[PDB]
Amino acid sequence: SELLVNTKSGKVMGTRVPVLSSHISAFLGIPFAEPPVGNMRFRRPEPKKPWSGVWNASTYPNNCQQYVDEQFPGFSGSEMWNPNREMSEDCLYLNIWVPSPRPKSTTVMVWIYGGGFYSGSSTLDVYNGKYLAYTEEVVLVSLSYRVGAFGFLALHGSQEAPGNVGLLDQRMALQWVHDNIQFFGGDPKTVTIFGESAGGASVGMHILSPGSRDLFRRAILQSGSPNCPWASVSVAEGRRRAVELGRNLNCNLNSDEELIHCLREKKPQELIDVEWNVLPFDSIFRFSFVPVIDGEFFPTSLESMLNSGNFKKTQILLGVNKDEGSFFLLYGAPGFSKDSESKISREDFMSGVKLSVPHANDLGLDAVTLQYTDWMDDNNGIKNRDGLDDIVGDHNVICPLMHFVNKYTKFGNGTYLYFFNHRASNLVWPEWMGVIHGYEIEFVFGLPLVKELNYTAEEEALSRRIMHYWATFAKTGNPNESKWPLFTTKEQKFIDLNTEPMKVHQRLRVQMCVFWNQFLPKLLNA
Amino acid sequence: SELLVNTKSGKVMGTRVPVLSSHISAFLGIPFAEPPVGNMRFRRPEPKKPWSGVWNASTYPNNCQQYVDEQFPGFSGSEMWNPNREMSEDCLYLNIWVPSPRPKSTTVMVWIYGGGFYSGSSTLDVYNGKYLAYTEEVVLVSLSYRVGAFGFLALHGSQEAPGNVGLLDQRMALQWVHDNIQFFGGDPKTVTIFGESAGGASVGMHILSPGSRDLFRRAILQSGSPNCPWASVSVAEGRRRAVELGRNLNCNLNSDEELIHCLREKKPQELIDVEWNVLPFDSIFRFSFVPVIDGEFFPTSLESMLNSGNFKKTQILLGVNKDEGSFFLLYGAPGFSKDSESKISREDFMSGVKLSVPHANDLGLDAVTLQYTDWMDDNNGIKNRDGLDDIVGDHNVICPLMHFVNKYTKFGNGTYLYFFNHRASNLVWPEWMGVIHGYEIEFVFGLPLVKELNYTAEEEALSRRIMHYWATFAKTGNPNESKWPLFTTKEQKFIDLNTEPMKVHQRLRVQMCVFWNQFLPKLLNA
Ligand SMILES: *O[C@](O)(c1cccc([N+](C)(C)C)c1)C(F)(F)F
Ligand SMILES: *O[C@](O)(c1cccc([N+](C)(C)C)c1)C(F)(F)F
Repeated sequence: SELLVNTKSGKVMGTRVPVLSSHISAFLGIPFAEPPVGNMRFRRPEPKKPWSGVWNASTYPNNCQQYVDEQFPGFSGSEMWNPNREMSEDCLYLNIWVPSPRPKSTTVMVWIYGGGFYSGSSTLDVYNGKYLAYTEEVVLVSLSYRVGAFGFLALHGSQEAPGNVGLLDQRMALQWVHDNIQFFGGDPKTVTIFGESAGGASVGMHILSPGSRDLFRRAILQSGSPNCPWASVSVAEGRRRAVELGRNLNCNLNSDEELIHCLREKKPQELIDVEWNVLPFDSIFRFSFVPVIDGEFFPTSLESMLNSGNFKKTQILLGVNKDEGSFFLLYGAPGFSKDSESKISREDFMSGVKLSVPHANDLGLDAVTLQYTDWMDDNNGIKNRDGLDDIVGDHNVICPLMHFVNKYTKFGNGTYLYFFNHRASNLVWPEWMGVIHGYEIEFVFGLPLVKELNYTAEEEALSRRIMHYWATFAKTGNPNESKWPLFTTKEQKFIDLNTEPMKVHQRLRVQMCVFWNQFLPKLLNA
Repeated sequence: SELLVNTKSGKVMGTRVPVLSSHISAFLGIPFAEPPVGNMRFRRPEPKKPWSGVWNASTYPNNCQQYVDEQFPGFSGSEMWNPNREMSEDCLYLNIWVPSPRPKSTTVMVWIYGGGFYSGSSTLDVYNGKYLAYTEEVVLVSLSYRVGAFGFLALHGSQEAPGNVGLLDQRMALQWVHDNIQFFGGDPKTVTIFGESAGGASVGMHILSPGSRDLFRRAILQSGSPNCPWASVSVAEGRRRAVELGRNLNCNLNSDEELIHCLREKKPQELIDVEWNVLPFDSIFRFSFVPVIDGEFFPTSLESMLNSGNFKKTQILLGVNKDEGSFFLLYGAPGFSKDSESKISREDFMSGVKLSVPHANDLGLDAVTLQYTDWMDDNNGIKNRDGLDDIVGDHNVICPLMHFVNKYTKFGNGTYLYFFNHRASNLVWPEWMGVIHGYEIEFVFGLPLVKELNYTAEEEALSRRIMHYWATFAKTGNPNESKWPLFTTKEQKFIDLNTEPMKVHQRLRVQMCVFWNQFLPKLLNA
């Protein structure tokens, strides 16, 4: 029956989920790696030992152990992103939504979620692959990975806790998809990995790491690149933040293995509790345990690789939302509040920019300000609120992406770039926040298709328009069946994505990105 | 008779010059210092020994020895500025245009001409004080000073050739005006010194030098400040450029006096010939023999003085033309030509900016470019032509002036700032050049009043409008009898000066001036 399936690891019993007027089959929580509990914590994942009997794949698996956002309790805007299941170290599971009837072999899309590498869940409402699967006849898969210390603690010298262990979980799920998606109807030759934020930056890491390239065909990255300032740390930094977390729990730091044993004994929440006390600076949009450039997962520095075309050459579809900074400012910058216009004083703006460029020396701070402040209006509540938003977005998402784009277009097999600039009519976040980072996701996964969600018809439209552009690109390497042009180092065309007729622009944030990508760094070495 | 006059130095016989329908009296070429010829070359000026008999003051005196501009022969645009008389070391003379009938005591305006301190003449057509004298019932005086090596050679240690000797000539003429203008009808208590370019920057130097403050009441500075990058050099620099000129003439450089004797023997043109070979860098808008900060004429560095309110506190009227760079680019920058649109390649633009910021290190050059280039149009002939114009103007006239303005408004007794942005209908220079530095002068001196000069009526209007604003300010300390507001460090209001209704703006080139006045210098010390 459509619901019962035989895979190399065993047979799994699925479920038939209703979607819109019809139905679809969902296989939820298929394990793909041995439960990283016990002395296997921090260790790399093992492959799932084959099972006896049918594996009931009808319900969502536990979420990984992580930091829950309590700032705005009851607030949907803040909670849609929170673990909707029992957090547990045994969280390495995978989910698949297959059309009905099940296909012969069709395009597969593996979704990798974001969360600053400190949070994330595959089981959450805005990640329901069903509308996309059903609407575009596609096999949607969502995987899970160890976030935080659990997935990214990095005591390089050791084998008991090397870094990127959580980036390896992504890989091992990609493997299983590769080895078994045929039994579900997917073409293992046409598997597209798409992700957002840390997900989209993870996506770009698999395009880079030699060991992952062969396991997928093409990539979609939304608001994130592996070259982002918050996505990677040196083996060194990873070492220190490792011991810092060590001090915080009163661990014998004298011996790497005694440090590892201590950490391996502490309950999970004890780790999550002080997770943030280890960052080395007062700063916003920066996280604790992130991937390291270890020479294994990454044979070399990312810029070297980017420079020398040392990466999988395929076609990529990458984008960036309009207001990338908001969320981050409203969370860690003094001045921004949910219930107000967050007009900013120049006393706050100055500390805002200190928090955004944590590496900046005085002159660095000085140059950032010269670029972002209106001298015809030194202190303007609004002007500084927005100017700060752009400082965060440009430096943390836009400029790094545009860099990866330009460096990659030279060796890749076709690139498509977009600019999502549309605030959902039903958005629950304050208007000043605008087109918030993370709010295109819902359009991509087709939420506007459900009436009971209160979106305008123009939005149902833009959802179908996007979902297609997406699916169509997965199957083909070109979003086109409008007429989305190709990004080219020469013209640098890109397009807006909103409910208005598709316009084609050029040079996204070129002015500001030469400052961030070329000037600032050159200045900072003096 | 109106024409015969008795002054402390002797009696002078004048002339009656016709002006418009009427007539006026002109006294041309009254000496005010002993002829700086002979071993007095480079020495400071002596006062004119009183004369026997009447001094016939009916014709223009010789012009000082200087560099004649031959680039555009026959071209009016280029020659209106050239010596119209016999150049001669015996050029220390003064001119006075008195109304008819001669007044009791009325406002005096002493005009100090510009020319990068390397050129200038009092006797030239656009400096005819007659229209202004006659129209506003004012006593107009024009003085002369030794330009170039003759007036500014600076071997500090020596008394035989200390610097600023040519700035002392200005002073001694100011003295004579002070001691004798009453016999001509002028109120020695109401004497306004106005100047343009090096003249206007000389004006600001007398506001600064303790020794000059008491000799004049108020100041008008047009396109120049003493704090301009080309207006002053260290005692040191003056020494080296002194010996460089020494090498160039094969002088015994071993002894300061042997160096001075050699120079004092060489004919004048021999000095003018190699005048330019001594500058220490490839650069535009920079001159050879300029005033030095010697501790005498200037008790201290200009910025110290500016900072500590160490300057004559009166009211000043200062301005800046729209296109301040043109002239300089079209003369020393590769790419600009008189007969073409001078669209600039980015290969020329880059050498343009190297020529403008001769002190800039790579990063300096890099920051200047980030600020002045349109990234949405990297190479655009026009864009770069204009962007280069602004680089020159801002860095060489606008920003230094705005700085002096802001620093002075804090201690001064009233400041009025303007922005001349009007291209004369009959302008002979190419249009790209726009509102050229030096082309307001003609409006101030009332040329548009003569029909045979082909100006529009709107221009006759703007000429009378300006001449009044000027005269009225001399007599009162306020240009107002429209409504030109006061410059204030807070509001920073200023107004446009053209044939359209007077508009009041704010913050002239604020954006760019914080880069030039604050950022660039801070960056450059790293
Ligand atoms: O992961 C991001 O895109 C990110 C950070 C924090 C929170 C979210 N979400 C709310 C879950 C979408 C996304 C980051 F860190 F790279 F910006
Ligand atoms: O003296 C200036 O204002 C100047 C320089 C060169 C030529 C002229 N004029 C053509 C005579 C008016 C003016 C300077 F050097 F300060 F910009």
